Amino acid sequence: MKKYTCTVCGYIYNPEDGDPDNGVNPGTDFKDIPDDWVCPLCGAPKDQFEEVEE
Ligand SMILES: [Fe+3]
Repeated sequence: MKKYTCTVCGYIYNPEDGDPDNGVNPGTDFKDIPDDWVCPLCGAPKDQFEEVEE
């Protein structure tokens, strides 16, 4: 699965790690994250992330 990075702060969403603290289980693909999720570190919306990977 692709990693994604927050373009506001550089946080990396890693799908193996997820963001469980905010309801995104480890193992969740970025496209499957609910679209009201925000970056755990700076609060930016999901739509300010972009792929690292492909
Ligand atoms: Fe961020």
